[PDB]
Order: sequence, then C-alpha cells, then structure tokens
Amino acid sequence: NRAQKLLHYLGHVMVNGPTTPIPVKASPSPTDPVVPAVPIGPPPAGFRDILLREGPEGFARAVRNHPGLLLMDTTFRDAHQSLLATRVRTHDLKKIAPYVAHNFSKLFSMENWGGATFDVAMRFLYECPWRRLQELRELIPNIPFQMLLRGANAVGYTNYPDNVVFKFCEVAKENGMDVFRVFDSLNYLPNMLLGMEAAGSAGGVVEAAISYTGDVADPSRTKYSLQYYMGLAEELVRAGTHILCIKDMAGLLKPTACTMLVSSLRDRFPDLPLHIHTHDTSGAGVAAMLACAQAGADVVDVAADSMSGMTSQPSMGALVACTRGTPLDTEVPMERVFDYSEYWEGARGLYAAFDCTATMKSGNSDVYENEIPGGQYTNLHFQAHSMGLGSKFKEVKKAYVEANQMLGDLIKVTPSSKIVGDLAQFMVQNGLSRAEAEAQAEELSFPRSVVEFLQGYIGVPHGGFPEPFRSKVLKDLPRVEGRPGASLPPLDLQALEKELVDRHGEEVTPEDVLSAAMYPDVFAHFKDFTATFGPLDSLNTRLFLQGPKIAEEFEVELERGKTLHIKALAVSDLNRAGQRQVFFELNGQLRSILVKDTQAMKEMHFHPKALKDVKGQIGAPMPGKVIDIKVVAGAKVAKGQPLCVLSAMKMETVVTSPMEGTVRKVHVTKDMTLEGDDLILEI
Amino acid sequence: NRAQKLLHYLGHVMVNGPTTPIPVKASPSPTDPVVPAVPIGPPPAGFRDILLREGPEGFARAVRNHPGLLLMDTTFRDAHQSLLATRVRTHDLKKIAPYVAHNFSKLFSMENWGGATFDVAMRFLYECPWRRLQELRELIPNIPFQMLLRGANAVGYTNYPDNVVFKFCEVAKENGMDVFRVFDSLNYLPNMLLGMEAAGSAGGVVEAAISYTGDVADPSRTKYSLQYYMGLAEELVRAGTHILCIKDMAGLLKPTACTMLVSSLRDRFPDLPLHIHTHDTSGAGVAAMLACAQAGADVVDVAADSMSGMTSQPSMGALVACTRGTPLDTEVPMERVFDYSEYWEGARGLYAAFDCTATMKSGNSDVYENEIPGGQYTNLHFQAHSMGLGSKFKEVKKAYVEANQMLGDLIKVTPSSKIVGDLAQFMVQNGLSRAEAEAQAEELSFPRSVVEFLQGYIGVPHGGFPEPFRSKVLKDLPRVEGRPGASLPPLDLQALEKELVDRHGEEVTPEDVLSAAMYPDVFAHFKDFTATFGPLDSLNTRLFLQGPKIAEEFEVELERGKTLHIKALAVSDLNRAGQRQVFFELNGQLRSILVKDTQAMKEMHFHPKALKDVKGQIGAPMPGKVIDIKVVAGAKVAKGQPLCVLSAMKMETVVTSPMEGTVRKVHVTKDMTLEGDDLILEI
Amino acid sequence: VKDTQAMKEMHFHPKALKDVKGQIGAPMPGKVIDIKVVAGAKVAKGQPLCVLSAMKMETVVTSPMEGTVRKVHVTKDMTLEGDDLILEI
Ligand SMILES: *C(=O)CCCC[C@@H]1SC[C@@H]2NC(=O)N[C@@H]21
Ligand SMILES: *C(=O)CCCC[C@@H]1SC[C@@H]2NC(=O)N[C@@H]21
Repeated sequence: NRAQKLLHYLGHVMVNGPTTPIPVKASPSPTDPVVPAVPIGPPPAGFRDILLREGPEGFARAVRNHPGLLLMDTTFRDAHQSLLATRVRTHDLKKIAPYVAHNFSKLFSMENWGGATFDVAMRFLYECPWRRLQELRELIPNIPFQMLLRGANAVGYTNYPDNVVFKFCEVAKENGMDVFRVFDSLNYLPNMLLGMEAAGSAGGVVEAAISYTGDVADPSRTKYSLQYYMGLAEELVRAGTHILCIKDMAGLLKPTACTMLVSSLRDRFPDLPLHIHTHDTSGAGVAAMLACAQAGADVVDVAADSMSGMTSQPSMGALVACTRGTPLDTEVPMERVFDYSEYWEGARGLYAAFDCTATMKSGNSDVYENEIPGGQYTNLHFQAHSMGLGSKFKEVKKAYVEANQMLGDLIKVTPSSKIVGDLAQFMVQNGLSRAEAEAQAEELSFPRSVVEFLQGYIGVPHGGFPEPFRSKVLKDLPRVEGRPGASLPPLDLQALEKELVDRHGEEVTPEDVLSAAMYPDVFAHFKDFTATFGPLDSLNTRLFLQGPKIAEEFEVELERGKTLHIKALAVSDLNRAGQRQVFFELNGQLRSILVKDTQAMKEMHFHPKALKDVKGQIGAPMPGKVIDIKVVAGAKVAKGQPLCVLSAMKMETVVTSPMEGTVRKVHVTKDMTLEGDDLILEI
Repeated sequence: NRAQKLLHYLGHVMVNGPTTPIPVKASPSPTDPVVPAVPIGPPPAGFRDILLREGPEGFARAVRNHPGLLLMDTTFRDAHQSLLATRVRTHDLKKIAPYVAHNFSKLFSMENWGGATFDVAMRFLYECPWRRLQELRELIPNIPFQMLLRGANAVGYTNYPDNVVFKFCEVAKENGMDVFRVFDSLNYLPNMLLGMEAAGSAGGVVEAAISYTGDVADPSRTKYSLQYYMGLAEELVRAGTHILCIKDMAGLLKPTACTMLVSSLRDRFPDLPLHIHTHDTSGAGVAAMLACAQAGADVVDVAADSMSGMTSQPSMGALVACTRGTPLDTEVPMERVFDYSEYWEGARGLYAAFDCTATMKSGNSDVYENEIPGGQYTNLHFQAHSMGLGSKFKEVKKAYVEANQMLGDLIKVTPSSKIVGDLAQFMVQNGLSRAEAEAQAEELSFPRSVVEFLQGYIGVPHGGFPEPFRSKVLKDLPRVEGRPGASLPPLDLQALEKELVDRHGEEVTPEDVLSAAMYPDVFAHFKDFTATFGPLDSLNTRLFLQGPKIAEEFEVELERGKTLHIKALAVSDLNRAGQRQVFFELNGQLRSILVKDTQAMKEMHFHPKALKDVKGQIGAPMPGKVIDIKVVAGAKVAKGQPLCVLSAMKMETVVTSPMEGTVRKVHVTKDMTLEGDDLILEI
Repeated sequence: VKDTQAMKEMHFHPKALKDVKGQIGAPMPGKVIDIKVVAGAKVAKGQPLCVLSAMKMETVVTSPMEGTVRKVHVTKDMTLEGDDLILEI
C-alpha cells in the first residue's frame, strides 16, 4: 500500500491541480538541472575537522588566523527564501550536495536550515525539516553547518519558554548543526542572551548577530547610532559569544558605513572574528563586502551566481574574481563556481511558479525608504496574493512604510517585519492612512500579531512602545512586561509526546514533538497529509508540482531498492459523484485511481413542489403562465370558486379549490412561467 | 488614406500576428507605465548650456573641474540593447524624456543614439532613427546628447570610405548630437584617428574610447599589457582627443585593475577627463565604478535601477547611495531616481517578448571565460533563435570561446564580436571543433564576415592575422592590406540621392541617403513597409506588437490634431482566396479590412486525370481497385483484348483497348484504389 | 485498437549525404539568392557556386573538389534548411 498513495497523489495533482498555492501561473521547465561530474572517493578536509578536533574556541581562533577572506554559502537557505518563497525542496539540494562536499571544502560554513524553511517545509512542501538536515548531513561531511535561530522565537513567530528553546538547540546539535546564528528583532538584550545561552550550552559555535538598520555614517539619524551598536556589541561580547555578526537584512550597509563599523569593531575587539551578512537589494552588496573584507571582516555571505542578485546575497563568482591576486585571496577555482551556478540555473528553472523574476526584474533602491527584507519580500508577496491583495503590492509597500512609522520605528526582521507586514495588509484592505487609523484606533480590530506585539509578547522595542497607540488599541488586555519568556510556564513535553503518540503512530520522535510545539496545527495537517499520500519527498519537482503527462514513462524510486516504472495512459470523464478516473501502468500492469474533482458541484436551485398529501396544497395541474389571480391573500374561499387562471399552448385552465380554508399566501407572482405540479396556493 | 493603412496594419497584426520576429512567445503586460508628475515650465540649466557657451575645450575643463562624481545615463541606448535586443521604441522614450529634462539636469550626457539602434530601428521597428533623435532633441534641451560611433564603421559592420563617415558626423552634429564616443574593434590606430578626425571636424566633443580586454592586474597574460594601454592612450591623446574613455564591453574590469589603470592615466595626463564605461555581467560593476571614482575617474555610466543589472550598466540608485555624504557626492535626490526607475519597470513590462529574463535570471561570472559583450549577448540570442539554433545557446557560447582562440585572440566588440559569433554559429551548425575545422579549413565555406575579416576589410589585429588559417581559407581572394578606408573609392552620394528620389518620393533627405549608404536593402524594405502601412511610430507598444482586442475602444493620434477613436468589433472566417475580414468602428462609423492569412494554402495533391481527346489515353470507366493487369509494359496489343480488371462494390469490369498502339508504361500499381476517369494506361 | 486516419502525412526535401564529397549541401539555412554555375559544365575547387542569405548573414558556397555539375537541385529563392542538398557533383 505504498505505490497506491503515490498514484493517488499523482492522479489528484493531474485532475485537480497541485495542492500547493501557486502565486504565478506557470509550469516547471522541461530542461533538467545539469549535475556536474564528481570525483569518486572521500571528500577533502574542511573546517568541520578542526571543529571536531579542537572545539568552538579553536574554531574561532582558526577562522581568526586565516590569511584571506572566507566565504559562507547561503544558497541552500537564504537564496531561495529571498527569491523563490522558500519553496526549494530537498531533492534539488541532494542532487548537488556531493559536488559541494568535493569541491567547496574551503568554506567557512553553509546555512541550510532555520529561517522560514521549517514552516514552509512542513506547510507547503510536506517534508520533514529534520529529514532534510539528516540527509544533507550524510551528504556533506566536511563542511560545518549553520542555522539561523531567533532569540526566544526559536523557529516560530512569538516568544517561547526557555525549556523549549533549550531542547530545540539540544536536538538540533544532536542532529548535526554546528554553528548557530542567534539574533533578535527589537535588539532586546535578554532574549539575545537567552538564545546565546541555549545555543552555547548545547555545545555549538555561537554567532551573535546584531540586526543593522538605518545608517551609522549619516549623523542626521540618531536613534540607532554607532555608539548604540558599539554598546550592543560590547554587551554581547561580555556574554561570551564566539563570532560576532552584522545582519543587514534589508541591504542598507554602504561601503563607508561598512568601513566605519567594521574598523570600530576591529579596534575594539582585536581578536574576535567578524561575520557580515547582507542582501543585494540596493545593488551595492559586492562593494560593501569588499569594503568589509578590507576593513577587517573575516567571513562574508555569498550565493551561487544564478541564485544571487535581486533580494538575495552577493554573487560567489564576483567575490572570487574581485579578490583574485590580492592579499584577500579566497583561492577557490572559478570553474567549480561555474559548474555550481550552472546547476542552480537549471534547478531555478524548475521553480518558475514561485520565482521573483515574474514581477521584479532587477534591483531596487527604494529599500532605502521602505526597508523591507528580502525573504520577507518574496514571502510577503505570496501572502498578499493569498489574501486577495495580489494586485496591490505597491500599496502594501507604501503601507509598510506607514506601519513602520505608526508602530514607533521598529527594527524589521522576521517577527517584527511580519507584524509590520500584517499591519500593512490590514491598512491596505481597509483603506486606512496612518493618522486616519490612529484616530480610529479605539474602534478598529487590529490582527493578532499587532495586538500581541503591543501587549509585549515578543519583547520591548528601543525607546518603548508608542504609548497613545498602546493605550488606544489595548483597552484592558494584559500587558506582560519585562521578559515574555521568563513569565510563561514551561510546556510539559512528555505530555505532548503522549498526546501525539495516540493520534498518528508509534514512530513519534522528539523532532516531531518539537515540530508540534513550534507549530501544532501545521504538524497536525502535515501528519494527516502524509498519512493520506505518504512520503512525497523523493519525487522530483516537475512531478511534485505538475504531475506526469500522458504516455511518458517516468521512474520513481521511493526508498532503497523499491523502484517503480510508471506510465499514465488516460483520464476519463466525471462519474455520478463528480469523480474522475485515472489509468496508470504501474510496473507494467494496469491500475486505476479514483479522484474527486473539486469544481463540478453546488449548481442546483428551482421552485419547490406542491405536496400531494395535504388537500390545502393547491398546485398547477398543467404548466404554462399565470395570467390572473382572483384571490386576495388573507381571506378564505369556498370550494368551486375560481382562484387563478393559467394559459399554455392553445389551452387555458381555471383553478378551483377542492375544499375551504384560509389563503395564507399567494406563492406565485404575475406571469411566472411555472411547471406542472408546482405550488400556486398555500391553504 | 491615412487611417486605412493603420487599420490595415492593425488587422494584419490581429489576423496574422506581428511582422516582427518574436523570440520569446509572450504578450505585453496589461499594466501601463506610470509616468510621474512633471513641473510645468522651462527645464533647469545643464551642461549643454556651458557647451554651447564655450565649446568642447571649455566643456572638457568644466567636467575636469567638477568636485564629485558625474554620471551618464545609458538607459535610452545601452540598457535595452543589452537587455531587450535593442527593441525599445521612441514612444516609451518620449513619455519619460520631459521628466529627465526637468529632474536630471546635472547629468554629464545621455547616450540615446548609435550602436545597434540604427539597424534595429529601421529593420525590426519601422522607425527612422533621425526621427527619434529629433524628437528627443526637442524634448530634452538641457542635457548634452551622446552617440556611440565606430571607427571607419560608422553605424555599420564593415569599413567605409572617408567621405561617408565625415558626412555622417556632419549630419549627426547638424541634427543635435553633442558628444561622439569613437572606438575601434581591433584597436587599429588609423581607423581610430579617422573616426576622431571625422567627429572633431564636425564640431563635436571627442571621446576616444579604448576597448578593454583581459586583465592588466594579472601578469600571466602579456598580450594586452598595461603598457599597451598606456601607449595607446598616449597616441590617442597626441591626436587631440578631448575626453578619454575606457570601454569595458564585457564587464572584465576588477577594482584592482581599475585602480591601477585609472591611476596610471591620472598621473600620466593630470588634466584630461576620464570616462569609464562598464557592464555588470560579472556582478562587480558598482564596486569597479567606486574604485574608478576614488582613483580619479570623472564620469561613469549608469542606468535606471529596473533597467540595469544582468548584461547592462550599473544601477543609478546604488551609485547615488554609495556616494552620499562622501567628497564624491553626485547631489542627485534619490526620490527622482525612484520615480524614473518606477517608469522603467512599468515600461520594461511591455517588452516581455524580447526580455533577457526569460532565459538569464541573474549575472554570470563565465564572462571571464567567454568574454561576450552584453548587447551582443541579447542580439546574439535573437540571431541564434532566427537560424534554428534557438535551443543550443550554451554550445554557441562554447564555440564562441573556440572561435576566439581560432581567429587569433581578438578584441571582441561589435564588428569583431559579430565575426566571432558568426563563426561560432557556423561551428555549432556544422558540428566542427577548433582543430577539426582548421584541418578542413581549405574545404569548408566560412561565412562572408569571417572571410571578409581574414581578407582584412575591417583592419589588422594586434600581432597579425592567423597566417595558416588566412592561407587556407583565402585561396586567391584579394588581401587589401594597410588601411581599408584609404583604399576604397568614395561613394557618389548625389548619385545615390538621384537613385532614391526616383523610387520612393521627393521627401528624400540627406538623412535618408546616409541610411541607404549604411544599409541599402534595409532602407529599401523599410521604405516599402512604410509605404504600405504608413507611420507606425505613434502607436503604443501593446498596439504595435499585439494589435487591439475585441470591443475595447482605443485612441490613436497619428499627427497634430488628427485623432482617431477606433473599436475592433469582429473578425470573420476565410474567403475563397484565403483572406479574412476585420470589422472596425473608425471615428464612429463601420469600416472593413481585408487581410491575407498566411497559413491556409499549399495543401493539394492527387492522381492526374485521363484526358479524353486522345484515344490512346486508357482510363478507368468506373472506380474501384486494380486486381490484375494482363499486359507487359513494352509490348503492343490489339483492340478488344483484356488489359486490366477492376472491382468495386458487387461489380467487376474488364478493360478493353479501343485501338492498337504500343504500351508505353503501366501507370497504375497493384491494388491502388483509384477513382473514375483516372488514367491506367498510356498508349 | 489501430486508428485508421492518422497516417500517410509526411513529405519534405531530401538530405545531402555526407559520405560522398560530390554531394554539395547547405552549411547553414536561409535562402538561395544567386547561383553562379551552369548545369552541365565542370568547376574547380574554391570557385563560387551559390550564395545564400540568412538573418544578418550571407555565405558563398565553394566546391571541395572538381567534377561535373550534373544538375542544380535547388531553384531560385527556395527557403531550404541546413544540410540540404544544393548540387549533385
Ligand atoms: C510562510 O509563508 C513562510 C514565510 C512567512 C514569513 C517569513 S518568516 C521569515 C521572513 N521574514 C518575514 O517577516 N517574513 C518571512
Ligand atoms: C540586429 O539584429 C541588430 C543587432 C546586431 C548585432 C549587434 S550590433 C552591436 C552588438 N554587438 C554585436 O557584435 N552584436 C550586437
């Protein structure tokens, strides 16, 4: 009963379309991604060998004592979150993972988990994220792995109790995660210290990421000054971080600001490794990374050349070529870069339904005025499409700016940007301005994320909440102040394990109860879907998003040894219950799949009958047209008296009543062409 | 008889499709480009005022004594040649020209003519290029104009005699061109001096552009060394150039090479303005331009942010933002940049049939190994599509590299890149390798551009031709050595004016005879097309490329005052001659257009008859099937003897001959189901 | 079950077979614009025979060796493909 669920999925996708929401109506390309040649044998030695040999402090001293620029690949997580709405599957990553393991041994790390990959992998792709992590950990053994962990937000959207995040880092380090980049939205310091403690006690390398916004080189803006970042970095180094990081999530770091900030961090902490992360939204990413690498940055984040650009990271080939021959040489050969970007061009062609290039064709300097991050940009375009706002995204960006100013000049990264984007979609859908919605603040019903933020369930912003808005929206809802994670009670995780073993099965693991603690309803619907259709992980992307075509024999190997040569021969028409039939040739023998179509129902309405059991139910003895009614609705009549007269083709009849009674209502109007045995009078 | 030609064009585009070749099957977007608000009144003062007030040497001293970086916009010429196969029309440029005139007064110049715009404007767009030049010269009066002129190649593909290029620069300066950027493909010095003399004697500013290739920072490559560029620049300054320029047409300038070359040119010539032109193909354009502006470059080339990126120039917003607050401040406000790029995003949506983003979604570092320029990239993809090679463009790029090495390491820019691309398409279409085609060099038939190059009709490459290849391909064809333009006789231009006035009309101007000297057959076919369908310049792009839709009233104003409200009501089916009929509502009254469909013909073939006038033409008296022939082809028979027997539905007949004669041939085979009165025997 | 109508629809120009050097075919598609040979005489190698034009490209056909021109297989302005025969020789 394994190929039957797969054929049910394939027929359901053929007849009804894909169960994924599709924002751009397009098909996957017929061209396959070209995987290059990989030398057979064990891969080279990398930085994970020195990590497992001498710990995180020796890893930090090795990355600090490396002559030249080090790179981190973000193609597996942040490139397709910025460009393809986080929709790239584990199949296309596993096809290129041995090439990366053989040829990119000199990388610092590789971000391939965390962010929005958790929620999208369970929600839209029907995959387990721990399964992707384990598969790529077997495939790439020589390069350290890196995950993007929020403060007390783990991989969710709100603050969690401490035991859940500690257990989350414990199990993620158990599965294979090496480097943990911990950041917070509002730069709220105890949430950062909590996330750093949870990441450090699990045994992993800690990368304390400071969220950057504004401009430190512009003295006109004084809220997030250079001294603010210097004090934040001083306290984060005082908590025992191993690598400091600057997360510029919108792409706002300019070369002068880069030189100023990295030189301040280098002459304040002379032996601490600096990592810079930026997006190339404004079009100045490679220039900013060259400014950082000359100012004293150690690791910078890149992506493959076909998977970089618009809202993504800077390009790997441009960073390799722009440092060739310099003292900052990365000594990576450019031909391996060419083959890797060749693969990702072929693989990006498969995801044309979620692609950024259907709307945005080049960069945009207006990110200097709306400050939207890139992953949020593509996921926000999808979310605005799925709520009817799919043709008003410029107004969503304008209300984005308005909602940033209205909520008190927040630092927008994931959670806070999700709050500002929810408020922007609310202000677009209800036509409200800034002052127009602050005047009606005590009347309107803001969404759960905005009201939950104004309560303070994610933390406290810099300079405090907007207190007139917080007084007008929150009437008497509880304002839990201080730290949200030090107030909420710990979830009994063995109770949740006991709650989940009696619903799905007995292969429920701690990874599953962490998936259900982070997302209860998404894990429930994911488990129901994978009960119905089974492991759709090992399908290719054209098969997953499009199904097969007629008379084209395709090969599916679900598990080890179990191979299936499947043809799709015909699709019938609809049955009595609105169901179609699909005909397959599975392993050479004919099989049949019955799938419910989803559009051919809910089309019926007509006039009711005249029920014969009651003599006071006067109906039409013959069809035609009501030409005159002789009764007043409310009086009573005798039997034999005329009530209504009807006419048909050369025929006219007068309706008589069979007995007495009070005329309740005249059910028929004037000149209503009714059928036979249809009710004209209730009596 | 003016609206009738327009309606004939609109019906021809509706029924038959557009007469333009369409490489990507897609439609223009229903969204219109959003033109911003323009303040009413005269535009500000720019650099053309100081140009017209004190000449080119005062203009050169004003651009040399400007504190800060100056920008040149390339959105009108080089952006859409790099990205949209030079297909942007004058309508979409005229819609934004007053905004540029009001808001971008501090520009150096604006490249809006030359390059591939001449050939494409006559050939695929049915426009006069002088008409575009005159329209934009009325619309933008405050900014100097810039054109890209080849050496002795004017705006063509081969060397021309001196009088034609001198007359070309004379008439272009007469029409409104201010700055002339003169470059040569092989860096052949007398062609450069000829083009500089023709541009300088007309009265315009001379920008001597050195074509860059390779890497001056890499000492392993020694052919185009730094001293080679220094000697070339020394001789070009010795000929009296006003502004020097570095044309990096493939995007190969790195920041270290930029700093080295611009600092060498600045400490060799301390008062000469330097202009740098680059493409952003590798992804390091903004970094290279910041390196040039800090090294001492005066003007750099940018484009609008939605019209920059992949094979185009660096982005205007990134250059404005990355120099904000520095001593290199451009003092351009970013909001005007946002509105300009907003317009060009809306306008780029209209050209989806020619867009780069259908195949290439991001940059490419492989330009470091194939060295293809960007305008050539998009036009070469179109040319490979129109010769059946549309699905083998990676092989075209591989043979590009092979043909570069095979022809002796050329500098690839326009003419030479057209030669290398023609050779690459030839080697792809005939399966040849490099040594495999050099072994068969004396056998094969190379195209006219390759053989014409090996003769030396464009000039002499650096280090000489490949002499085994030049000996094997050229058997005894004339090798005109020295300068090609000092050998060819001058064209009698009054004779060509007399040749063209007796064919089209009496509104033939010197601009038209220069168009016919540069392109005879393209101007002839263009004049026939504009005789048939008239001035299609004032149509919008959706109307030009797609036609109208049914029951959607569209407004066309061809000329001053003459306005037309046109509806399209119906299209009939085909007539006897294969023609359809289109029904329009022109100005409120019903009109009819008869257009020839182009596919519903050339479908007929069957067996010939048996002609009755000759008694020796024995045919079938009734249909059926030949079941047996009783004659030997070659002998003669008597009348009454059986020849063939035929059978039909319950009927069988024996064929007798009417008279004697020699059986020439048995025209029917065995069991051929033939009709009645169809020939069975010639006799 | 065999359908009975969806067959007997194919015809086009024949190829130029590569095994014989006297089988001169089109190295690139386009349009025959001029033929420089008389059908019946013989030519030397390197002499022009036919000229063809495509999208911004024009090529002159040369013969690889000698031999008698049997027949000019292509007519005037016949838009033919690549590797399609123009001369039997
Ligand atoms: C669900 O659609 C996955 C994406 C949800 C929003 C994601 S979470 C990370 C990015 N930041 C943000 O505010 N939105 C993006
Ligand atoms: C015709 O299709 C116009 C484009 C023809 C080739 C053009 S000319 C300028 C560019 N350089 C080059 O070699 N090809 C492009």
